[PDB]
Amino acid sequence: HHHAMQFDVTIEIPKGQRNKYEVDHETGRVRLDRYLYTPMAYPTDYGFIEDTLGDDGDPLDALVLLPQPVFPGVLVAARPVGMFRMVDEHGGDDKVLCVPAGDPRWDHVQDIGDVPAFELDAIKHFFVHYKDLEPGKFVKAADWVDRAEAEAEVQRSVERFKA
Amino acid sequence: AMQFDVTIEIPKGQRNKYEVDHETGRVRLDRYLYTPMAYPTDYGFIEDTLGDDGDPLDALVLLPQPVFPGVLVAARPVGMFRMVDEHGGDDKVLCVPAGDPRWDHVQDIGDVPAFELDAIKHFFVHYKDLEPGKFVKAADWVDRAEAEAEVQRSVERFKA
Amino acid sequence: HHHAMQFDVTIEIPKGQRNKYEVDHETGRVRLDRYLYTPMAYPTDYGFIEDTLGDDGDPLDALVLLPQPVFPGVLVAARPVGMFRMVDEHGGDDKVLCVPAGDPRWDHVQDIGDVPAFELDAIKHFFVHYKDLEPGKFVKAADWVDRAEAEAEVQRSVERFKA
Amino acid sequence: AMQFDVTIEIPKGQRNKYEVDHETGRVRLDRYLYTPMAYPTDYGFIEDTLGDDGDPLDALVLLPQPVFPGVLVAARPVGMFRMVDEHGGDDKVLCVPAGDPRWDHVQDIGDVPAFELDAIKHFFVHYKDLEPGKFVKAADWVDRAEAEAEVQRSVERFKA
Amino acid sequence: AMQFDVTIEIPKGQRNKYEVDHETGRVRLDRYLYTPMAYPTDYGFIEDTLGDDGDPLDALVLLPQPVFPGVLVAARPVGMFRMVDEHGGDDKVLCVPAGDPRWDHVQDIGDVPAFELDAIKHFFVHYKDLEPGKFVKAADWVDRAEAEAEVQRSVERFKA
Amino acid sequence: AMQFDVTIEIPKGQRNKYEVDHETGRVRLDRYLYTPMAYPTDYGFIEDTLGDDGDPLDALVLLPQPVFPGVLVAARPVGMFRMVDEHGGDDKVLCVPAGDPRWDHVQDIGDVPAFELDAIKHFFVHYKDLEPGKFVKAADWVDRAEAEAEVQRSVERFKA
Ligand SMILES: [Mg+2]
Ligand SMILES: [Mg+2]
Ligand SMILES: [Mg+2]
Ligand SMILES: [Mg+2]
Ligand SMILES: [Mg+2]
Ligand SMILES: [Mg+2]
Ligand SMILES: [Mg+2]
Ligand SMILES: [Mg+2]
Ligand SMILES: [Mg+2]
Ligand SMILES: [Mg+2]
Ligand SMILES: [Mg+2]
Ligand SMILES: [Mg+2]
Repeated sequence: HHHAMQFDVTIEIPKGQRNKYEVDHETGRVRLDRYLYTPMAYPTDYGFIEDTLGDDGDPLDALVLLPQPVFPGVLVAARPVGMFRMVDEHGGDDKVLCVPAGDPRWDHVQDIGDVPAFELDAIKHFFVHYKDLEPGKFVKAADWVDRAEAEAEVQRSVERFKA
Repeated sequence: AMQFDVTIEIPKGQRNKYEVDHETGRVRLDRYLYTPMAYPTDYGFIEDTLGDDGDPLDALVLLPQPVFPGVLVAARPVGMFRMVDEHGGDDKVLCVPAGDPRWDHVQDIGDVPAFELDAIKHFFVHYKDLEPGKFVKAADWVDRAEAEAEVQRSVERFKA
Repeated sequence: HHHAMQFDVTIEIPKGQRNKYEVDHETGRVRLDRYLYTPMAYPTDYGFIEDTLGDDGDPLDALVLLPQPVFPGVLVAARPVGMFRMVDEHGGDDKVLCVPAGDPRWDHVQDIGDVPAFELDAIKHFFVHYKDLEPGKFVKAADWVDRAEAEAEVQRSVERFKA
Repeated sequence: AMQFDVTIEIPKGQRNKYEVDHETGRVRLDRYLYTPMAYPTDYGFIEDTLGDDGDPLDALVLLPQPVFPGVLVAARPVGMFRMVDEHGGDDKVLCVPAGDPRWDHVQDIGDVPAFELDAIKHFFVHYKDLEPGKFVKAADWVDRAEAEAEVQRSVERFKA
Repeated sequence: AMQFDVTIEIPKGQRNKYEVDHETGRVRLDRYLYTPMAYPTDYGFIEDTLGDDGDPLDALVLLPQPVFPGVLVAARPVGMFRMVDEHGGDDKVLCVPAGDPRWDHVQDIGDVPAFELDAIKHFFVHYKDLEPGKFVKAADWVDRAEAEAEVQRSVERFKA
Repeated sequence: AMQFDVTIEIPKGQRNKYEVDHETGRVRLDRYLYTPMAYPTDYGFIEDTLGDDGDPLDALVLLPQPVFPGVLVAARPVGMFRMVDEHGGDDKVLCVPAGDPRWDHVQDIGDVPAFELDAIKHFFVHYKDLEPGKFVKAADWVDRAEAEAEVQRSVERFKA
């Protein structure tokens, strides 16, 4: 209702990285999965929401808008403003778009319409194309949905994690 | 062995698209790329050339570490990326540092790993995807002989 | 009227610098004036507007909001959204706040109210405090004015440059 | 010569205020500083201490090159920054690398240049200026003996 | 083919010598190097090994871009740097990323350019020149088979 | 007191060896160093001088933070590094920022720590170890007076 959703995001990959890092969900170790095969770099800080389980068996992915990147493993208390939905070779994948919680410099961003269109297009473009040069990888759908849909998915993923 | 000076405008890894104004010598930020992409190699142009697109001939230089915008690198050609976009031809000569024995094993286009050539091609095909009216009609790699003939023609057009 | 003001800014100091660089207006050489005496860093990319002369004998100062810093000497075509007015030991100083011209990712910033308040406060704080530990330096006034005042000052400075 | 391990949370030059959660060991971004300031030295806390503010005792470490967040540095105290803010005391122990002969000339607070001590003081006085209700009542530098006694007291409080 | 996890302690280009404390898993600053030198490759150790020096077996990993201290990289051996210094034997296994086809052309020590191997050797021969009581008696490159033998020795010593 | 403008060519920490072409003022990449070493100070030359080697007189500048290639720094001499190599004499003037009270404690060569002077020497003695036909016969530090004498010699040769 009036009480806004928040959660902790663990950042795995800082904005501007071509190294695709992963944080192990059991040990907390950071691993280099791979150097990307395309001349692309992560459009925002990238990671996952703590204590969630998405429909793909992993913690629910998160994209965080920041004034300055963090590094792999760093926690950021964040709030959702939208969600990126896609289908690739492994099926559906959802990524929640967030901003820092309790920071007045982000109060103007409350929903997906508050983010410049070209910035959302840029984020989409990354995920549509970053595996273009990897064999057997493809994208069949990609689109943006609003904060309300994002929050519904976060709540579902909290429930799956508890179960 | 052909050799020429390349002015690097954009270091490898940059999303800021720097451009030298050829009238004045100043470095300008043309744009922050609209796509989440970064230049796959150090990028610039060959000094004292005039290409078919009316500008100096573009050049890509393979390096172990990027330089700064505006830096000259003595280079030699090993191939060329030939593309056609909405405006016509837009050739980019692929080079390595001249006089450096660490690059002697790279003499022609077949000596550059396919993974690297494919990533360079991917960059130029897609980097303007989000700009209206921009698209790429053709994009192919050609050999050193092809590169050298084009450099020679562009040198002559600069002198004329 | 309907045709928006633009100009070229030469950036002297990238955002986040404690090295205070200057671009020579005759030679175009970059000089290190000094390392700042305070633990502060330039809040935005900082420089001056080409072909202007402010009331202090220098080209009119400019602050440029960017997604990523440039380096000293780089030109950026920009448009004004406001102006910072201050008085220090050398008298009045004015600094025009700008965003990149023709970039739709900045269309939402048209005037000084479109910049988050805390971000304007942060910029002010820099100029109020960065010379705190330098002998004989002080600030007696600092405030923000709108795009219309900024444009009037830019126009005056263009006129002074021509004269 | 007193020696202890400092966990660096924030490298010199950072506007991101990282903080170790002492319950879990994780690194958290507490905030991006609201002022245009940057940590004047590598900054963190002394392991196995419990200060008067209920938290581990804060430490500043002078280094020739910053480390990464979470890195341990064996350090020895040369002085202490004593402040009083709206909540009470908030001491910060000033240290140099232990066992490193390049720092042997720094033994007490008088051996650190005034310019550096003044910049550190300026940071802690002003960095929360734009946060409502935050202000600094007192801020002074004290010597190694003062630092050592406070470290010792904080070690004992951690054991109790 | 043999592969293992390498924990990188020191990214390429560093003059800070970081080390993992193998009891805790914490990263520590051992020291800032005394020479104007920087690690020529990402540097670390192979997880779940015990070298004859009593530490986990050292590893050098060739990469297109460096990682952060503490990062795991799945790697495979292509050779080994054998050194004898003041404290006796020292082996460092040279590796490339495992399961990455961009490195398939590197199968043994002869596939790494001599200029890179010479630079790596030069680092380890000279980086402790300005530290007292340090010297190197021998420094030599051996092939993949010898590297794999030492990894297996070190796996067995870890289990014992 | 003597002071002059130094143009910095190479920031501290660089393995790219940049040089200004003194006819044009352009920055050029001479080469990527063949050794795993990095410039220990910001490095350049004194404007409007002519050394006995026929180039502008080299300068090393101590700074709290490095600059960019091409940046001017007003500096004053505190000593000089004298070297004899394959091409004969080579002098490099050691400097600090002029008019900056944070450097007033450095008036002569004895005011710079031996660890820093030794590291600087080590760089110039070893950075060309893996380039053929290079060697150093002598490398020695001299005081401010000798440095100032050489600056004056080089000012006179520029005018002549
Ligand atoms: Mg998936
Ligand atoms: Mg997922
Ligand atoms: Mg072209
Ligand atoms: Mg003024
Ligand atoms: Mg002014
Ligand atoms: Mg405290
Ligand atoms: Mg070992
Ligand atoms: Mg050993
Ligand atoms: Mg030795
Ligand atoms: Mg010379
Ligand atoms: Mg010479
Ligand atoms: Mg030699």
